[PDB]
Amino acid sequence: HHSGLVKMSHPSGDVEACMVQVTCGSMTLNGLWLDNTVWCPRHVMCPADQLSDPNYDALLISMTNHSFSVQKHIANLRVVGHAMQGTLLKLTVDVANPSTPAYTFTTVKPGAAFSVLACYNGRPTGTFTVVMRPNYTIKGSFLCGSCGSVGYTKEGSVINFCYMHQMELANGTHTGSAFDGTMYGAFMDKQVHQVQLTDKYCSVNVVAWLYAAILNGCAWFVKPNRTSVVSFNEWALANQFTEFVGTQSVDMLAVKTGVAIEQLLYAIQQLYTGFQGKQILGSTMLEDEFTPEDVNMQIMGV
Amino acid sequence: HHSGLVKMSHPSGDVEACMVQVTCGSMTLNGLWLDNTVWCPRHVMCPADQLSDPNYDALLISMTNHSFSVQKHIANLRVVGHAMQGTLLKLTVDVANPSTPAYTFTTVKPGAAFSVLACYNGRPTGTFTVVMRPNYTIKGSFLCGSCGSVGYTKEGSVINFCYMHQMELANGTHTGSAFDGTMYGAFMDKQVHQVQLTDKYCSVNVVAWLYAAILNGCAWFVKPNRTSVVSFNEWALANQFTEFVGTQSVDMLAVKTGVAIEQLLYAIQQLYTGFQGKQILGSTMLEDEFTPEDVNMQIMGV
Repeated sequence: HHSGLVKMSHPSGDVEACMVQVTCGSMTLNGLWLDNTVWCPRHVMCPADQLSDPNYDALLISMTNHSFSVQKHIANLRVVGHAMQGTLLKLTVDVANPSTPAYTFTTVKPGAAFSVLACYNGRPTGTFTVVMRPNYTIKGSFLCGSCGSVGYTKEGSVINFCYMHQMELANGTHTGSAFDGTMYGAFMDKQVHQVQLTDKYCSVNVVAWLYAAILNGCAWFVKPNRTSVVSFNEWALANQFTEFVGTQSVDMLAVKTGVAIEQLLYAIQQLYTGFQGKQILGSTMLEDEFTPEDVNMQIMGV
Repeated sequence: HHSGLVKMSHPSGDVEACMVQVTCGSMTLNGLWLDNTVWCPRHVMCPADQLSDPNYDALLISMTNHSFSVQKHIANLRVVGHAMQGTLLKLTVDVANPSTPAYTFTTVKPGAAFSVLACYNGRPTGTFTVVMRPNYTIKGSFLCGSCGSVGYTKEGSVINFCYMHQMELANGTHTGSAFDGTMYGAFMDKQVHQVQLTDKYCSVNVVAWLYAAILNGCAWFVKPNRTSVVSFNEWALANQFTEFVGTQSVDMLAVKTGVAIEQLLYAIQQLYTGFQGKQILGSTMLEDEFTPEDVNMQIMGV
């Protein structure tokens, strides 16, 4: 009856120990302290009268190490170097974080889930998980002062940082930077109207959810009928779905349930025209916020 | 468009530092290490051949301090005392947890939200948030080995522990103990069929969600019509809703939006008969998994 699915985040302690406050004049936000480096959004440099068209190159040149104040309240970290990488600053500090976890930097892909640690004034305040939408936004929960909050995944003990928060778009969704300094999607870290690409249903995550339903004894939508991946993907382009790309994680769900991917691609095509008053796992609309990995881990223990 | 609402958990670091593994013979699960005490479910004492009708008094008497092995892997903690409090063991250990947070023990009430740290073999693996249902279950995500995982709320820096995981009921929901040793509801920590009370919509949380909708510019369901609290509560008893009890947190939402509680109680009565193909915050059914506090904090910054 209950699916056994929740929105599951990584434990956040490893990352909490890396959060600091960064102040530059009238601007304050959060940074990430790893080894002798503090990462933060570059718009910490920007006076509010200039957030709509900052000249970041000129702002950077105008700064000295004194221009940045970094504090940990969970130490004052003296800045001894400063540099800009895309939309992020790299501040060099005189003390290496003694609690630096094993970490990498990676870019997250549409449909994939990651954990966010929402922070204000360098203080962690909550944690949640989101999927990167096909239009490179996330449906998060961020208020003024939240920039520099980070998103990450975890492989073993290694934290893979993938997101640093920057902006809330007009429709209430959120976007930010990867740690290579790029913004996700076509977004810019300028406080002006920006075009939003269309969101889409993440087909591989809808497939995962339908498997979750079968793993819970809910399979009324499973029929012998099948749609091929190539045929579904042509259909997807006309109906606001991502093209489906199967993975080993989806294959494990097909094996466990004995229901083939192509059967669920046909189910999705029919469900999209309407559930006809039936429910799947308590919903009367397709759910794409759980991944194949979520289902394998939370339900099957993998 | 996006509500700005997510399922938000507390940062989990403070609690991660308190989790240990407890082993008693063939049974292993998680414990909570605070000061010189380790709390864990008492069914760690129970051989698997006896989980359906354990004699816990006899099991306790049969134990010595050697009968419990406690490890931290995030130390071996030597047990120097053991006692039973309701459905929990209180193990006394020779070393006080140097990372004991400020804490209290409290009982959580139906409709209220708390954060859970899911742990296996004493290792934290994920965090999520749930509301205590009116039938004293939670819709969680727990597998074999998860018992002893804890739920908590946070007031300031003080962690209020309210839940220690025990059981998965036939319908996939979960229940456990408070730290006074009671099980929530009428449940017993015995592996046998147990009656489940009916779940209900948490009216105060539906009211909160409708305010969240108004705070997002979505107010098509607001009319001048009103239903009194007394009249709604009579109706609720016939329709599987909790009786509504207003709070200061709900009042702040009424003030901010200028929409009175009684207007939303009337809205709920009508929405319950059908949304007539309209959506509220992306849903075509009433949502009761967000609290008034969630809405005040996540949307209004309170």
